[PDB]
Amino acid sequence: HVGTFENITAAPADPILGLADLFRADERPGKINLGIGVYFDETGKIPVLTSVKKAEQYLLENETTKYYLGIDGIPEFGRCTQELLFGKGSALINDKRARTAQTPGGTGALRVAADFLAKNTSVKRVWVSNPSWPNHKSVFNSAGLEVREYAYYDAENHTLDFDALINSLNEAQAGDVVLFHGCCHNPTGIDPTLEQWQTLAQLSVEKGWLPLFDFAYQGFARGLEEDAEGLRAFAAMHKELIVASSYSKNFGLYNERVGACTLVAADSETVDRAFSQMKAAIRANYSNPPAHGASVVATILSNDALRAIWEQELTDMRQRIQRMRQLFVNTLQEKGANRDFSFIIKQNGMFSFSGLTKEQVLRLREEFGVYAVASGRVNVAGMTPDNMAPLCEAIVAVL
Amino acid sequence: HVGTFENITAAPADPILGLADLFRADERPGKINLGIGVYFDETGKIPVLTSVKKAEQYLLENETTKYYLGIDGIPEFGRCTQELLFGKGSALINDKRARTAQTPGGTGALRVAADFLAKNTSVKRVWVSNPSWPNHKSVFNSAGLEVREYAYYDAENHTLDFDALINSLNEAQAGDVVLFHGCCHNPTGIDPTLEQWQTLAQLSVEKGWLPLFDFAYQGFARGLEEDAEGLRAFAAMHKELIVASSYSKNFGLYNERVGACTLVAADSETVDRAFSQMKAAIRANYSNPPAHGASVVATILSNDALRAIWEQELTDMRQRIQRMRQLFVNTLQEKGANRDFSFIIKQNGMFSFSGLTKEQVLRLREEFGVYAVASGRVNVAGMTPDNMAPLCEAIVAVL
Ligand SMILES: *Cc1c(COP(=O)(O)O)cnc(C)c1O
Ligand SMILES: *Cc1c(COP(=O)(O)O)cnc(C)c1O
Repeated sequence: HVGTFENITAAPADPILGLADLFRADERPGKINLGIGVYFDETGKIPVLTSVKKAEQYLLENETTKYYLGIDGIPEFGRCTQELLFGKGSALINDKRARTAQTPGGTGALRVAADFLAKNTSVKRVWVSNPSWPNHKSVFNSAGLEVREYAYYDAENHTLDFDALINSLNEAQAGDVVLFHGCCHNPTGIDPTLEQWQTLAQLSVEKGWLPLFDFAYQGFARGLEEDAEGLRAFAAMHKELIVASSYSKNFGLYNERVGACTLVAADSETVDRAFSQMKAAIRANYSNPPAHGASVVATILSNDALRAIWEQELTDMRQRIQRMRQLFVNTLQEKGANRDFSFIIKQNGMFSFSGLTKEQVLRLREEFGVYAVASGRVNVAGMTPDNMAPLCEAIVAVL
Repeated sequence: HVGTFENITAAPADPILGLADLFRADERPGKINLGIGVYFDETGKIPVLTSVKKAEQYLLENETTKYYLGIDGIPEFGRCTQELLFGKGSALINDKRARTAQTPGGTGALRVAADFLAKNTSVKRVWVSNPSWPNHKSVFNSAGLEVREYAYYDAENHTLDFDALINSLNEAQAGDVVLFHGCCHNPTGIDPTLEQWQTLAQLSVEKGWLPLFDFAYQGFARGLEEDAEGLRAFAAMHKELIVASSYSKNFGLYNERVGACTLVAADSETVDRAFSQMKAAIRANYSNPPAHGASVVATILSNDALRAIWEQELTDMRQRIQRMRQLFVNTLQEKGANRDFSFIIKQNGMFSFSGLTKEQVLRLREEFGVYAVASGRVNVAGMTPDNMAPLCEAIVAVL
């Protein structure tokens, strides 16, 4: 009998995680990693936060069981997540209109929402920005949903093309899902202004879209509360919305897989009915979520002293990135770039669209050992005072 | 516009996890939990193994980063898993015919296999024992696979109905998946003998089935090596197979979600091609797996001292369950049961199929505070010297 696996064709590499694999294999001592979106400190390490180490020490000495969590995970994790998203006294919370499931990462939260929608509703289509995180298409396609692209980035002026965005989204019908990044747009670093958010919120209700927010970077743009303003403007207006959030980056907890999928409906009875189906989709996927990372997050947010430490550590990460954006721009001019790179200062979060071509990015890797994503997305949080000079000399050499 | 969530139908409660919720809500003193398949110790607690605490201490002191694992997880975890399943000197390992992905629990391994098969092969149908773990059907159905049932249990003789099993698999075609429990069948506790496994292995290769093994209880029947004899009979004869394994129960690591999906193909080049697509299916689901639980397992399995502790702790658990089996039978007799429950002593693992009707299980819950799954499955590992007599009086009362 001819084997079931004989005719399988190999998958292409992941544009982000395959780049990381090349980086590990590169033998050259001076290689620079500006690929995957993780935070590096000044010394070029990816450290464990001090708030996290303290919480893990508490867990080690006080955990008495590894008994299964419920399908939706740790209750306090869910409540603390809703408060971070919608605010201490939100009406969504007091009206019991939101339910949260702890998930394995923000990716897990996106797939759970996708599965939930495809199996329980009439949704067929998800609208994603052009460009976006590459894995968005793969998540939604694997759940059986069609993916459509709306306009976003103006590459000539390095800005949000708000007119193009609104014209492209006039083709999105009622009952379609539209995906927004909450803040720190991946890959462009360009977010809407509050006014623009408010314009989209009203347009969204008028046209009957189902908004889905991907919130992987809360706290890296301006602050925990400030970064949620766009989401809260939507939440004041809509009867239904979905939030897939991640704690991978703002807690430095990447490999423990800590995220949430939050469901909002018109009233408490509807959201409970809908959440029963979300729990079924989870049970048929990974059954119930991993405890260690979520327990760390809930321990930190629940304890005023740890939370104080964590917010300061997050502030330090946000400010180190802003210092590198400035240093990057200044050093490019010193190293002989005659192009204006000022737009990089106006971008938020870890990433900037460098403007480099695929051929230039390929040269940076092969000839200079500098690793960026083929779209020209560069991880500013991968820049340090020590690698800035070689990094900028390499960029000027390929311009 | 009308709400997207309004036409949603509520999902029923999970037959196992809903029971556990009912048990938590019950305020009657003396209630007894014989539902979900976790190990309880002699005091009715669900403890953390000593080997696990020691391993977690080492991780706390020595971890310097939470940087993302690769899509397929910790490499040493995969190699140690293959040795456990196939034996230290297996030809499968020497010929590099197997690849292992670390997954979030045994459920996550099953789902990853289902998504991989549905998208990359012409597999359309999965055959599962009747009865089986109720979540099997949900997992494969979530990928759009048809699930059929084969005969398994002789409810009259409390034995494997091997003749009916053979006859009911007559219509399973070449390229169909046939699912086998590796040991400690859930829910019946009845496993094939070695000769029966050898007969099934021959039949499987003649009919061209793709075998898929669900190994959630390795070490709870007779021992770690003995419990894998049936898998290893299949492995000696098949070019291709899939193994979904769990460390939830044999490490008491339930809520850390530690499992593995192992792919076996004819040769190294084929399994690597196939495994590239299994990685693509993981990336579109939860991206990469949770580190803490698998790090514990890998640390214990890699260190001779910790491993000898763990193997003794697993022996202790296995032996406690076997003593409860014998105590359960003796105490039913002392409390006046006329039905013969001797078959309980012949069954393996945590569960016995008691033979109680749905009506009798409901009476036990409502009238006596005794919680079993509605199929009559009772968790013997939830019985203690302290709750044995009240439990047995309750059962006798409903017979
Ligand atoms: C990192 C990221 C994710 C995935 O988060 P994980 O917690 O690693 O699964 C999802 N969306 C965006 C935009 C991201 O940047
Ligand atoms: C417990 C169990 C599973 C699920 O294992 P997890 O690691 O908890 O996801 C799968 N199959 C069987 C037969 C089980 O008993």
